[PDB]
Amino acid sequence: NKCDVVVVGGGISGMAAAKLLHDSGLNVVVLEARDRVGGRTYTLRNQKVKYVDLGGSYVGPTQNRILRLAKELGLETYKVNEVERLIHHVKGKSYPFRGPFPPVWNPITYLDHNNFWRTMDDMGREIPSDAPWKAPLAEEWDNMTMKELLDKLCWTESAKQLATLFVNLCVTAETHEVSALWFLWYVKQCGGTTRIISTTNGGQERKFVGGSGQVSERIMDLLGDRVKLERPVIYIDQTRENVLVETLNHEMYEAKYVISAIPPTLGMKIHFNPPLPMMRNQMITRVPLGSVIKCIVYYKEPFWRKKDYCGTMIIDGEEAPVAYTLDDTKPEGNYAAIMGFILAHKARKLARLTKEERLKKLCELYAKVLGSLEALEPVHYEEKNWCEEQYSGGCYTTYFPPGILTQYGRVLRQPVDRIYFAGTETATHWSGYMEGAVEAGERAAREILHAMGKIPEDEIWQSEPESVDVPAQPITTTFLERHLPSVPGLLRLIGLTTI
Amino acid sequence: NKCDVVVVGGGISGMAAAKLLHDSGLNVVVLEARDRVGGRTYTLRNQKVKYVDLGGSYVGPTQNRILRLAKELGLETYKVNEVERLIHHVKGKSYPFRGPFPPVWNPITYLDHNNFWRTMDDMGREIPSDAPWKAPLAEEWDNMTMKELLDKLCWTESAKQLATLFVNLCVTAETHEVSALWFLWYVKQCGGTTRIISTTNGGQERKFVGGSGQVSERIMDLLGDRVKLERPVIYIDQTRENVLVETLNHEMYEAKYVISAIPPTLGMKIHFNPPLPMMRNQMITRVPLGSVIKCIVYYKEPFWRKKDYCGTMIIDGEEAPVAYTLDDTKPEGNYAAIMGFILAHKARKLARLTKEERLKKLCELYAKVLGSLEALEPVHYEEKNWCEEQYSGGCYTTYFPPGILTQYGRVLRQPVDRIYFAGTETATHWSGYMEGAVEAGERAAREILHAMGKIPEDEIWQSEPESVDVPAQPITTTFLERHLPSVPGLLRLI
Ligand SMILES: *[C]C1=C([C])[C]=C2C(=[C]1)N([C][C]([O])[C]([O])[C]([O])[C]OP([O])(=O)OP([O])(=O)O[C][C]1O[C](N3[C]=NC4=C3N=[C]N=C4[N])[C]([O])[C]1[O])C1=NC(=O)[N]C(=O)C1=N2/[C]=[C]/[C][N][C]1[C][C]C2=C1[C]=[C][C]=[C]2
Ligand SMILES: *[C]C1=C([C])[C]=C2C(=[C]1)N([C][C]([O])[C]([O])[C]([O])[C]OP([O])(=O)OP([O])(=O)O[C][C]1O[C](N3[C]=NC4=C3N=[C]N=C4[N])[C]([O])[C]1[O])C1=NC(=O)[N]C(=O)C1=N2/[C]=[C]/[C][N][C]1[C][C]C2=C1[C]=[C][C]=[C]2
Ligand SMILES: CCCCCCCCCCCC[N+](C)(C)CCCS(=O)(=O)O
Ligand SMILES: c1ccc2oc(-c3ncc[nH]3)cc2c1
Ligand SMILES: c1ccc2oc(-c3ncc[nH]3)cc2c1
Repeated sequence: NKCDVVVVGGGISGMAAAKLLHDSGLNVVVLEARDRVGGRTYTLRNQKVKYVDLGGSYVGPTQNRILRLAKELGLETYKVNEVERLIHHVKGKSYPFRGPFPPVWNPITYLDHNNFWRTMDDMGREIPSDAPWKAPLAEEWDNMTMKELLDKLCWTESAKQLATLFVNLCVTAETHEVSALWFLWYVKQCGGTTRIISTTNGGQERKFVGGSGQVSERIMDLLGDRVKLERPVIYIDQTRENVLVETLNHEMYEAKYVISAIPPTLGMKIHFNPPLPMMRNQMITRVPLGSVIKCIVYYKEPFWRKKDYCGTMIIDGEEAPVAYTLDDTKPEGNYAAIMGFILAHKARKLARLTKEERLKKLCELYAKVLGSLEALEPVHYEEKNWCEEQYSGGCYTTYFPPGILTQYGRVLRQPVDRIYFAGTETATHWSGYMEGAVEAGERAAREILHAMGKIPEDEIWQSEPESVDVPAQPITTTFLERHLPSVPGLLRLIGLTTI
Repeated sequence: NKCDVVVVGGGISGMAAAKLLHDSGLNVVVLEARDRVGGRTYTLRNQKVKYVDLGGSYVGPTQNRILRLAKELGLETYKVNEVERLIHHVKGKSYPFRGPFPPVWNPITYLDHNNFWRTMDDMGREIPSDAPWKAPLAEEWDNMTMKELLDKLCWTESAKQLATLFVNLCVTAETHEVSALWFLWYVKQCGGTTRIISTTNGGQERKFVGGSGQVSERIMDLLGDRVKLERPVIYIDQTRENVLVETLNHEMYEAKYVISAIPPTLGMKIHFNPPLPMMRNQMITRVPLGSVIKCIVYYKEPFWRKKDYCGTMIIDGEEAPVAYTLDDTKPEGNYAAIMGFILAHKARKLARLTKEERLKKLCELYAKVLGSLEALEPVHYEEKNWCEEQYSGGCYTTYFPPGILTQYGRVLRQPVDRIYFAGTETATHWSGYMEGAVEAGERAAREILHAMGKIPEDEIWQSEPESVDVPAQPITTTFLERHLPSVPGLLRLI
């Protein structure tokens, strides 16, 4: 089977690459391991739920590429519910609030909290989005975990605990598992702490009507039979004039170039000839994905709205199986549902239970957090544990442990002869997200267009017009937020005065 | 085609497993990815070196299983040269010394150094060899890197620089890359700090005459055509009556049981049907191997001996490519040579250079440390960079980043239906060494004999009698080693 480009992987990244290549007149083939396209996006359809996203789902302002792609495919978005109050549940009690952060009243504690978020963003501006290893203190920040950085920065337990929950929620890993340099890069390349955490004006603002899985499905429709399902790639041979790509079900494909659009560590599932160079060879053993179970509990009505709760809950505590939820009710107001994430070590701990026992524990938690016995009367339940996926490795994305990003980072998207690398991990804006997948898939496709002499070099990286449907408000601070001292800053001032 | 047990991997561990099963009367096939056996051991032969070990090489007292296996195969050991003085090279100067640790003269520094070694051994006494996630402080120690532990414990830069070299040399990874729990288990399961670092009476005491690659080659000689080279395994299907194992060159093997005798992460190279359970599926993406180039510079004579140096050098500082060396001269006094390890980030850094550029750097360093122009005149050079090996992933062994050993560690040896797990990573004594490979391969082999009803449960794990050729002497401490206070302890008395 002969073509111009073989794309390995039919998730969003590979489908976007294939689409770009196909629209340019090339012959592409997509080799997908599963019986479906979409990868870490998956939309379940049945009569009880109508449709529901079990993997990637949320899109928001500044994610202009996935928005343009989805629009061009005939899809619409709608807004996640944030009309009523959010809830911060901490030490067994719920405190309703509005805004990006639960209010903090103790003035010392307020100083510590304000300095925490501020400093994450301050450190982040030192870090180039396209080369995090070029930060001036890249080595010092990469040689520490997030846990060590939090221990040094937070002068109250309250700030340390909120921060810990933010890390677990952002990257589905524990603070002691991840590099400080990598996590700080990861937040900055999504636009910063406010953009990444928020619903209104942030990452979680919207969902696609009908599910995100339609993105990959509609591209598959346009490509017709160029997409080969149940073709896991086992072997890539670059020793001859054309590249040979072999599949597990005994098929051979021959091409000029290959795009690898799979998570970096799943490159281990492929035997290479000749062997990868040393740096990539080791890099793909060093970059695990996080751990998460996405759970959706359905109810007769969205009862929390009547208590003036929008359904967003930040839930702190070792005993809480779920640390964050959002209202997952359909835009029409039916199929009332709460979506929650079970994160990092709790995904591993609670996977031992049955589905019915996990549903029990979530309802009892929601009943307590919402102060509502109706939470004990679910009508349906769907869930997916991504830790068990042979062809994903986890979700949402790949994290870097201490020391890895500075030593091996520069190789993530470095071509290996005629293999180019897409996949959301190799993006520079919303890496980890469906937005990053589109950016990486189209950039890798244009690297190949450039190698064939079809476009000039300055067209490999291409900026994206802002969505007219999902405008981005800028992220602003107040004068007090900018200039209030940190806790040790204030202690320093007290020392000074006392002389 | 059809057999009783397929062994995936022909390193020491897979070979030891296959030999045990074959000696029991079972039909075994070994499927090996490479065009050779040995894996992380590799013995090169040519007229210039005669033979040289480019991977695993050293054996010593308490490693009784690899000693017994080798002896049975007709191999012999000889002693690594440690007659003359060792060298510590620090801030551009050489300090010769005798005994296990370089002397320290500043009294505060002496207290700090003594406390560091003693504390590593005290912590390890609380970590079970067969279950390190059961240490009373497993989570606390697992959630910190060795770098954090060293920042807490070491009150002097001198103790911290030496501890840092110790970690790099021991596990070919940076102190900030590795779990404190995991590292402290690793040293304790080799018999502690003195046992692991010593030449005389420790893990570097001896080498095999003719090279360690002969262990695997000689088992392959026994097994004949049961061993298949250039058979990378790609697919294992357990959904039927018999297990089906497929290779890259399109052959199909069928067995009642499988032994996986490869580094855990190389498990990623195989597609599984049904999918692996969740905890193993993620575990095998979380366990990289270290980074090392092993380099051997040959000379006309072992000239360091005329200066009363043994050729063992401990070399501190960023600028030194090699932090540790041993005399690699043959027992006969000929093929004079110095072996050095380029460790961790330096392996990655110096890999960009050419072979000749690395040779020149090593020779200029050894000239400075040994104080001899003769080091500038090498007659030959051999080296191997293990980071580049598709079917090893690095060397010496698999390290655990912070958080991983407690969450996933119990999954390493757990059977997956009819697949049993060997490989030095699953051993409980000298895991990470050739000794651990033998332990783990023989244990996995006997779990299958037990699954078949051939032996009882209490025969899965078997003790090994002590080698008469390489007996162990006790590790001792002095009264002052045991009771001198630490730096904060001396301070508390003030
Ligand atoms: C899983 C998940 C979840 C659960 C969730 C989420 C997610 C996920 N996300 C992420 C996404 O999804 C991603 O990024 C994407 O999807 C990616 O794409 P790509 O790159 O394409 O990749 P994939 O998909 O994986 O694909 C691949 C393919 O390939 C294949 N393979 C493999 N291997 C192989 C193959 N083939 C052949 N051969 C071989 N060998 C496979 O199968 C596939 O298909 C996200 N995203 C977004 O955007 N959104 C969302 O939502 C999401 N998610 C989450 C979120 C969260 N959020 C939260 C809330 C609150 C907060 C947060 C964060 C932060 C802060 C705050
Ligand atoms: C590399 C190396 C070096 C450089 C060095 C050293 C070493 C290494 N070591 C280690 C040893 O060698 C080990 O442990 C062993 O060998 C292991 O075994 P096993 O377990 O068996 O594994 P391997 O080998 O890898 O095997 C595997 C096999 O398989 C195969 N594959 C894969 N994949 C696959 C396959 N097949 C089929 N299919 C598939 N898919 C491969 O190919 C192979 O073959 C060591 N050891 C000992 O014992 N000794 C020595 O010497 C060694 N080394 C090191 C040492 C050092 N020392 C130092 C000095 C001073 C000091 C130290 C340390 C500490 C302290 C002080
Ligand atoms: C007589 C006066 C003695 C008071 C001296 C106070 C000692 C300070 C210990 C507080 C530790 C606070 N955390 C946040 C844990 C670490 C800060 C890291 S950093 O110090 O800013 O580098
Ligand atoms: C720490 C961890 C999770 C969090 O989610 C929010 C949030 N969600 C919607 C507006 N703010 C804020 C926040 C802070
Ligand atoms: C730190 C790093 C490497 C080291 O090697 C020794 C040594 N080798 C032979 C006897 N002691 C001691 C030592 C301490």
